[PDB]
Amino acid sequence: DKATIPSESPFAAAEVADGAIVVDIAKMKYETPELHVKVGDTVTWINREAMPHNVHFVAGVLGEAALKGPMMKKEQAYSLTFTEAGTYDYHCTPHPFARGKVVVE
Ligand SMILES: [Cu+2]
Repeated sequence: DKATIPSESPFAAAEVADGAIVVDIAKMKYETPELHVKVGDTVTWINREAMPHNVHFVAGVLGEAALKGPMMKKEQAYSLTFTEAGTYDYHCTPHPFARGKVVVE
């Protein structure tokens, strides 16, 4: 895979690592729809609203299978550690109008 998953479960926003690279989700959108990170960086999404959201990378993007993240409730977080340079598009499973990408460089 081109990502590893610290926690299969969402976790609390206060449990996000110090100095984490955070993408907030609010207004049914990713607030940073294009994020550039380095190989080895961990990205953390944090849902800032009540409606549940996830991140979903279709098959072939981060690995052979789709990486369908867990649904995050308000003030829950989810992290992925990116291990290979490339451009990785994602969307929210129930809300596929909401799209983003991580560019790993
Ligand atoms: Cu959503």
